[PDB]
Amino acid sequence: KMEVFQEYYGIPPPPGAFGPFLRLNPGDIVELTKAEAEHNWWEGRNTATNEVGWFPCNRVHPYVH
Repeated sequence: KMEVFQEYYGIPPPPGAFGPFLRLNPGDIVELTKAEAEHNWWEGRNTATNEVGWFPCNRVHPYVH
């Protein structure tokens, strides 16, 4: 589970073949669905909105409550 620390609203959009971008607000908790070592973009579900999509991995970090 990752927590968003920097907002993300589709700018820049996911690289070519990656799917739809996922809108993220600082503090949103994301459940990861796809995250590979060779790629800078991950896929997951924003549990605040139930929406699924891609986002740059540099906008999140482990969620520790």
